[PDB]
Amino acid sequence: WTATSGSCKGRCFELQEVGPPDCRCDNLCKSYSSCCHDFDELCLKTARGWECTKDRCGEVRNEENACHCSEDCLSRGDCCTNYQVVCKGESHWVDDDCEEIKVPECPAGFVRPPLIIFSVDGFRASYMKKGSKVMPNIEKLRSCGTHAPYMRPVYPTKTFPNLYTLATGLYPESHGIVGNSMYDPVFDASFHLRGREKFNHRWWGGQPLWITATKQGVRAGTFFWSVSIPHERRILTILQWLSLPDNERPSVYAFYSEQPDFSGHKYGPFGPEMTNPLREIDKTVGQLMDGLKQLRLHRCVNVIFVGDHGMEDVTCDRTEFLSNYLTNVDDITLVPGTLGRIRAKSINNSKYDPKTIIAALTCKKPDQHFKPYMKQHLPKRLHYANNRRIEDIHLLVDRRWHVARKPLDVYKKCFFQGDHGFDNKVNSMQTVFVGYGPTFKYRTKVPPFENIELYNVMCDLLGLKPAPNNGTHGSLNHLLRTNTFRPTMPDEVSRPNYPGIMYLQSEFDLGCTCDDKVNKLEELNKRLHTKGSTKERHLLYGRPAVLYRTSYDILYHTDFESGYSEIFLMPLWTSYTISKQAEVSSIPEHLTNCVRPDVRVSPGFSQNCLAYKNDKQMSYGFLFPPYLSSSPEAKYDAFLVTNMVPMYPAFKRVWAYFQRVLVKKYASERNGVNVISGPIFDYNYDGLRDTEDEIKQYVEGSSIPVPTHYYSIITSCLDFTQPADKCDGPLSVSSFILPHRPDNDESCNSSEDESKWVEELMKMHTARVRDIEHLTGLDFYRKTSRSYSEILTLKTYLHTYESE
Ligand SMILES: *[C@@H]1O[C@H](CO)[C@@H](O[C@@H]2O[C@H](CO)[C@@H](O[C@@H]3O[C@H](CO[C@H]4O[C@H](CO)[C@@H](O)[C@H](O[C@H]5O[C@H](CO)[C@@H](O)[C@H](O)[C@@H]5O[C@H]5O[C@H](CO)[C@@H](O)[C@H](O)[C@@H]5O)[C@@H]4O)[C@@H](O)[C@H](O[C@H]4O[C@H](CO)[C@@H](O)[C@H](O)[C@@H]4O[C@H]4O[C@H](CO)[C@@H](O)[C@H](O)[C@@H]4O)[C@@H]3O)[C@H](O)[C@H]2NC(C)=O)[C@H](O)[C@H]1NC(C)=O
Ligand SMILES: O=C(c1cnc(N[C@@H]2Cc3ccc(Cl)cc3C2)nc1)N1CCC12COC2
Ligand SMILES: [Ca+2]
Ligand SMILES: [Ca+2]
Ligand SMILES: [Cl-]
Ligand SMILES: [K+]
Ligand code: NA
Ligand SMILES: [Zn+2]
Repeated sequence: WTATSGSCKGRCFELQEVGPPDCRCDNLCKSYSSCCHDFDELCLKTARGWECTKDRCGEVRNEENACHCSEDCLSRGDCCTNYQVVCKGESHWVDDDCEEIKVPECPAGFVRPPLIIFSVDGFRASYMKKGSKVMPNIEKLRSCGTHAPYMRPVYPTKTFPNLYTLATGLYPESHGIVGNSMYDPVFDASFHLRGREKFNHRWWGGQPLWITATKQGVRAGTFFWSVSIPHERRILTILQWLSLPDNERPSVYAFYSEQPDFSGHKYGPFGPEMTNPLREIDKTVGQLMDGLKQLRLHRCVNVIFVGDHGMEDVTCDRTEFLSNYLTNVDDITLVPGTLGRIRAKSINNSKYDPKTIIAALTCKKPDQHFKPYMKQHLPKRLHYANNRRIEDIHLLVDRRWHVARKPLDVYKKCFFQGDHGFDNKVNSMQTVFVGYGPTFKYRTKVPPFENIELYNVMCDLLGLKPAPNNGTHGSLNHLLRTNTFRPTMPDEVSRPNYPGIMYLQSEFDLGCTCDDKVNKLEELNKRLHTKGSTKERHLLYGRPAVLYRTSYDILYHTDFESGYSEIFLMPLWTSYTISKQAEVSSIPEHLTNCVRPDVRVSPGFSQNCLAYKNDKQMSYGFLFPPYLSSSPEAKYDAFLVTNMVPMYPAFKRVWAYFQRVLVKKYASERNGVNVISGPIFDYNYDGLRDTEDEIKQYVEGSSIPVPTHYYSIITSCLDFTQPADKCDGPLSVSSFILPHRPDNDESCNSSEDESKWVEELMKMHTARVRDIEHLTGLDFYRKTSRSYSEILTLKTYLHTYESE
């Protein structure tokens, strides 16, 4: 119940929302059908449009008008945005030369530069170049300010997940807005684009920027705008709030535009009809900048121009139907479109079986345009699993396609030509970032970055301490002239042991065998290798720090160094450098099944071969590859029981190709590489390192835990004329987190030679170093000659394998 008989007089676009049944006058009241009776008359004035004209200059103030051209308008803060241009001979902001903003130039009584976020729905990254001729205001922001070529959204690349990620710095799985449509089984309630339930606060987790600001004494404008409020009025409202007295004026504001998304869905991303929406958005930016200029705020405010996601060509005819794969199609509920989520229609149906659904959807048609996954098997870079609102069964849909349950769903709902929602590495889903203002750099291009990072930066721009989030604070310091955040490296929690030779061969009863029963020059030489004489070649960036309490040993060898966990009975990490000149060799016949006890490590803290023999499903591989040994004598080190890890035979096909072929290929292409490899255990799919008591699978009959994933971090010199091991400058990295699966069902062409499918798998499971850090509790690149913020940027880099 709204008692809509109250009034909005003196209350138009009030910042504090009032409680029912009192009627509302805020920028969202329309959306709740809760505005006072006189809201439209008083607060949504339209009379005479949005622009001054020569004939209105110096007019008598008529309070009916949308905006004002009277002499008093500037001090009242309600001039049309083009007032000084039409009536005082000033230039539009866009026509002025760019001039560096070295310091904020603010009116008296401003405590900090305000921040205005100008958010545009569906603004694909390539619009900045492709629409540059029709967007002169945006192009001035872009060229004069700080810009990225693109900004990566989160998955799913839908509106609400991305807007809320912008607000919180959180992955969708953590903030809880995991799609534009959702069912929460704990609440037994649904969230939809239309309707009321989405306004309930229990959907929205973490702490959005407006709440962070308010809690720390920084006033905020309301970020959400009812659809019917025209853009011109949103801009005039922001400019009016900026004219409030010091103790009432917000420091942070957001504008939102439903364009170009709205048109993009109708016409496709580059439909000829798209030119006008882009023009109109530019015009709106121009109104804001002219408005700020009139108020003497154009060299005071920091402006961010940002999108939520891009837009792809998608038509009705590119729909896959689940009714073409499943006989039982009426026993499931599908969330459809550019992703798929499946659950049982009825929780009372005991016959429903996700395994049988997954198998009926796996590699069934030759050009099949979706791939099913249990959510825990999705690429870890998506961070899309740890929420009860994410259904166990997920369909990753190819770009340009839709999935639906039955054909009747698609013609009883062609209309549309654009959509979005796909994997966040897809080029067409990328969006924009420009920062302009005293706190941003001048005429500076920055590399692409993820939208999860922006919350920290917005907090930096406002002098706020961010709530805990998934950004890496400091990784965007290179965007900023000042207000940088200067983090310290986390402290190492566990120091390593450095064991020497402590065990005789006959103390080991591991069931292992090796044909290895085979000189003072080379006896001293190998002792020095065991004490760490080559460690500077193979450990280029320092040893990784262990950020949790555990017991581990550093093990040195000729060709590799490892941090060996006494708790998990395997390395946490193995580090080695392969030069451009390195040779690949085979595993000699006499060593095929060789596993050797490590006399530095107790039998009790070692794996054993008999467990692998007994376990009919599980085999083993090596972290440092025997294929890349520096010499026949050094190769023996690769067969130590301390370099062994559990591997399903299906995974060994992947791993062996990586080790035998791809490492050398990368060393050839990049002028040497340093590789750090290791296991990951994430049985609860939260993206974080499991403790021992979370492990769900062991090698049969043993205490040897089975990894859920294997990582590798492959680092070289960004200047590829310098070898990886003698690099003076910035680094280059690529990483992966491969799922450790007992089949290759994920790869539809896996019956073919590994040269036709392994690399494609590895690209799909590309990762950030930071993702590996979360998953392992390790901190990498501790000892470089580079600035810590630069290393933070490096750790957030994702190699996407998309063309330009
Ligand atoms: C991305 O960044 C984020 C933010 O930093 C990281 O997420 C954090 O991860 C922490 C570790 O998992 C997690 O810490 C737990 O918090 C529990 C208290 O949580 C409430 O309060 C906070 C603070 O205000 C609030 O933010 C939380 O919000 C979550 O839940 C509400 C629903 O209630 C949602 O609206 C909201 O969206 C958010 O959901 C997300 O997180 C929860 C988990 O908290 C998930 O379940 C959801 O799916 C979704 O992802 C909460 O309202 C606290 O109780 C936990 O403490 C237990 O564990 C410790 C281990 O040390 C143990 O010692 C304690 O005894 C305790 O265990 C007891 O409870 C267990 C569970 O019932 C029980 O099994 C035991 O037997 C024990 O009795 C824990 O500290 C933190 O909450 C989240 N924060 C957020 C915002 O998500 C995230 O990890 C980053 N991701 C990556 C990949 O790096
Ligand atoms: O209703 C809105 C809408 C959306 N977003 C906003 N505002 C944005 C929120 C937000 C979050 C973070 C940042 Cl940094 C900026 C902004 C501005 N306003 C309205 N949409 C979206 C689809 C519908 C529902 O009906 C149409
Ligand atoms: Ca959107
Ligand atoms: Ca975990
Ligand atoms: Cl969705
Ligand atoms: K076996
Ligand atoms: Na296969
Ligand atoms: Zn859309």
